[PDB]
Amino acid sequence: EQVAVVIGGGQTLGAFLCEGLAQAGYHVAVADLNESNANRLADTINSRYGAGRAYGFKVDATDEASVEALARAVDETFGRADLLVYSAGVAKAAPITQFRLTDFDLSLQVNLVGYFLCSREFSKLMIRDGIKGRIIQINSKSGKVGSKHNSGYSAAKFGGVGLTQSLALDLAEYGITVHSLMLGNLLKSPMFQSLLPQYAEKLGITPEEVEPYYVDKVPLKRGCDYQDVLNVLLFYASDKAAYCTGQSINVTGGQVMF
Amino acid sequence: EQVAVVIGGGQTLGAFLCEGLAQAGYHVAVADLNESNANRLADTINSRYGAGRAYGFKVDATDEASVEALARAVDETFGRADLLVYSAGVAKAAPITQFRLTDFDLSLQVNLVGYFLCSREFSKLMIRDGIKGRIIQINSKSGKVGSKHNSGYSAAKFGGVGLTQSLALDLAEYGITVHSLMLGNLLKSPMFQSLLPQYAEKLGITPEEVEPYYVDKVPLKRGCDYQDVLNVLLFYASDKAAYCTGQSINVTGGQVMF
Amino acid sequence: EQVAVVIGGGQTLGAFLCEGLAQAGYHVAVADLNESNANRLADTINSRYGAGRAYGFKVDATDEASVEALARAVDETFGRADLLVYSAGVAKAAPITQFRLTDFDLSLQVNLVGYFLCSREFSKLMIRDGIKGRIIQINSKSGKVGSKHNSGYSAAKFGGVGLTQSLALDLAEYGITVHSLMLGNLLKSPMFQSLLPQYAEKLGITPEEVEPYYVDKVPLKRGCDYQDVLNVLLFYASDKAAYCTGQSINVTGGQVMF
Amino acid sequence: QVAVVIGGGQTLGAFLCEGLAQAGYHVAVADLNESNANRLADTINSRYGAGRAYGFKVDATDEASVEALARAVDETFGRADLLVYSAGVAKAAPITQFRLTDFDLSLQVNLVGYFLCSREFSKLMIRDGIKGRIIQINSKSGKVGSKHNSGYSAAKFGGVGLTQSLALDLAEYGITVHSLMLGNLLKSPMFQSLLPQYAEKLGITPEEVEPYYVDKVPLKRGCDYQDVLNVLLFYASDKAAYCTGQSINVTGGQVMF
Ligand SMILES: [Cl-]
Ligand SMILES: [Cl-]
Ligand SMILES: [Cl-]
Ligand SMILES: [Cl-]
Repeated sequence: EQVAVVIGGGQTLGAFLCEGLAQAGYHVAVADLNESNANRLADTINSRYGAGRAYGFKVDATDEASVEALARAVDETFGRADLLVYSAGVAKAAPITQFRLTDFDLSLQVNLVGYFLCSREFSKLMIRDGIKGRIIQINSKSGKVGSKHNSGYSAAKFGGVGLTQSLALDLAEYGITVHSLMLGNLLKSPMFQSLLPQYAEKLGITPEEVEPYYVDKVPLKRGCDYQDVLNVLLFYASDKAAYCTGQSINVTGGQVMF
Repeated sequence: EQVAVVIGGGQTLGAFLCEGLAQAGYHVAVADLNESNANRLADTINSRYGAGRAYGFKVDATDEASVEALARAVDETFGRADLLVYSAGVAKAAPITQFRLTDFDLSLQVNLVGYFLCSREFSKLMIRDGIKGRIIQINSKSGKVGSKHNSGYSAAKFGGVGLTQSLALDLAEYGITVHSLMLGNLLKSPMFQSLLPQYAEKLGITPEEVEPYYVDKVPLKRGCDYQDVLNVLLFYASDKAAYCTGQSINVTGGQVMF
Repeated sequence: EQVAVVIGGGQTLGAFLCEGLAQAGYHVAVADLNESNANRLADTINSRYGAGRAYGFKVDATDEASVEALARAVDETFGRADLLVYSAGVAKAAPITQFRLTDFDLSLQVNLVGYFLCSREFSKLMIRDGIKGRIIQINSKSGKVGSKHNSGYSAAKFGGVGLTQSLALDLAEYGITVHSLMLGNLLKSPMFQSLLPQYAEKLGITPEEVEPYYVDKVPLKRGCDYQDVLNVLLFYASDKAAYCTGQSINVTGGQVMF
Repeated sequence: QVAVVIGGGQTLGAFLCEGLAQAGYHVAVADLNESNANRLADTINSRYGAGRAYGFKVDATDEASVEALARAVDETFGRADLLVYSAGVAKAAPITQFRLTDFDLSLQVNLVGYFLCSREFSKLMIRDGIKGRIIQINSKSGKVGSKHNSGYSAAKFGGVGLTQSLALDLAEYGITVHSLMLGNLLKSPMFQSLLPQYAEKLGITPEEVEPYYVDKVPLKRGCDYQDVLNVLLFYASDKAAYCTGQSINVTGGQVMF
């Protein structure tokens, strides 16, 4: 009977996790800024796995009223919340010298303030109902090791780790655990694929040589795929990981061991 | 059809893990300094899971001849080796001023040299058969933070981490992943129970208040259970954690979040 | 002939670092929200060290126009900049379920965006003039370990570590190094001294029990003092620490060793 | 103030002995090669004069030897203020070919010797009420596991663990303890001799080994003996009294955790 709320649910990784959770037997609130994508995914889940397994919702995670309204809506639809997945954030690269304040502010709003607001709202619902819940943030190796030309992304992602640990400490007395998943490069993803040019120029190499460059830094000699993320998420979300909380869990093929 | 070799399988945590592995489907090589405890545990698994599921072996993991003979005995018994679990080590508490060399040396032998020997012999078997195998070390929060009056235990357990990371780097090309599990206090274990009077003094409090003193340091407000151990182990040993290697996985109720 | 700019130089710790830097032989730009505080401390410094040693400047580090003007003002005044010290931001406590967005937001502006603006604008000066400069941020043990009831503060202080590492990588090619200093508790701060009541309440004990309570957490059995900060600051700002960059330097009396 | 340097009779260790004396320390220069320790202390004695440095023999892996060094320094100098532990050399092999004797040796030299020398010299500090300093020379391989160097990594990570436990045990006596996590000392004789192996370890020509490692480092150079000496002096000083139990990176930004 568990309910999963996925912020950033309407596309790519977030959308897969939504389908993955549904396949695992959760009911899913697909929540996105693009309501049309949210509802289109919810219908696809329902076509694939049965009636009423998902519902689509609009939220701007950066806005307090919007977050409050989503939580009200989710409660009205499903009556409980068990698992919050927060998926958001896109790195915009520039040397510190030329990094815009608007971009830095955006990174902070989308990766930190939205994470805060969604966590605060859904933990309240978990507490109300005596639910030993789970909060899982999608994060990055960039939240473990500073990324050259990506100060806004690293600052925001490091910050995510700090928030995950404060939330874990605040929420432990209610049986809610909180983690951040520190993902390696989703090399075949549409986002990674579209930046192969930009990487080529930062690294001084050809677009076609970028994926081998990054593969070669991974001990297991391959990039991360969405199923790697889902599988880790599933375990940490489950009752079997009840004694783990506040962690930065690496999913990096061994590239990060700290 | 996988085989798990559990070094330290004859008693307490290690026995619990052998049984749990068998519950999960594994054939189990119960390996132990006490061959009699090992053979008896194997008998118990066989009556519960069917003939030939488990066999007992003698090993002294500090002795190279003994470990090489264990790996040959496992190979002759089962087709193969898929998971190595290394479970050994008990802390001895003394201020550095009084710490004996013999005990420091023994902490290294048992916690580190044995881990190295077992990893070495069993990895050659995995490599021989092209098995995408698993090596899992039982370690401690004292391998994440040095522990007062436990210099020997901390040196050895931090050591185990370094070994894990090196082994992960050496074997990744063969699809073998390597992890350390950084356990909290196993408050219910017979060892922990026996030491209540010694910790009572060392702290400056009664025996009865020890468990609550250590429980209070934990955000989740309980001790580590054998089941928590087995849960985490089974995940990292599974094909669902194929993109994780070289890690220090905390199982601490949020006491350790770095 | 080096010039130090200290943001938040007009009182308490910032004021102590300004004096300490003048003593070490620096020209000091005292930058603060309170311009009269900035000017008077600079007068004190010139009354001891000679006219034109120190100048006071107004800055709102959270405002881009105010930071960009500060940089123009310092350049007009001293003609160069060698060391940026960013010393800003305070702790506001409340469990996540009552923690306000305004405060979370303010924490990010003061602790993080100010640090990004100041680093941006003074790095450009350092680059222009070919200076192998230093950027040092005042951070907290709360940027190493998440703080119960202090989500806004931990998020922002961890985010500072991330910004420090990305800065370091962006600026390495120019011989500029960047560090974050992870301070323990400044128990004899006015700040800390005035908050004894709240910690008393939060923890459940008389205000007279509060300093003892935090002391006993430190292995060195001492609170952090301003001179420890200065000491470490001076070393990492020196040409002796040229091969160190991107570091989170603990100044914690052994409370934090990771 | 007296400094004891283990492994002081050669290379980085020698460098450190010359630097501490220049910085104003009385040096007890201690090595397995007693001939080296004796003449480095006279190399030192022909610059800073006489009675400065003294050469002692020690097999840091041997309890008797280490305890005899501790009684001898107390006779020679009357006190101990700083212990520098400088030993250990990496032997490379894939785990599958790694010899036990080599693993055992790495632990004895890198970890057991550090334990023994910290134990003995810390007693001498406690006796004379000294708020002293124990500093270990370690490596980035004590921060991140090194491929084909299981022995060296296990040992060097071990040393961090020991550093932290020591710090916690010795804090009530005002003694601080740290490990220095060094980058590659590219010009050292050791590094220079092993370029062919590193070259065949990585599938490069020898001459292209150093630039392959320099390119890894955000500051774009190797670690220098002087970077080591600079950090040691700071953490060895009373200015660093509030720092203990740390792993201090000296890696040009290659390691930031
Ligand atoms: Cl945990
Ligand atoms: Cl990983
Ligand atoms: Cl560094
Ligand atoms: Cl510290």
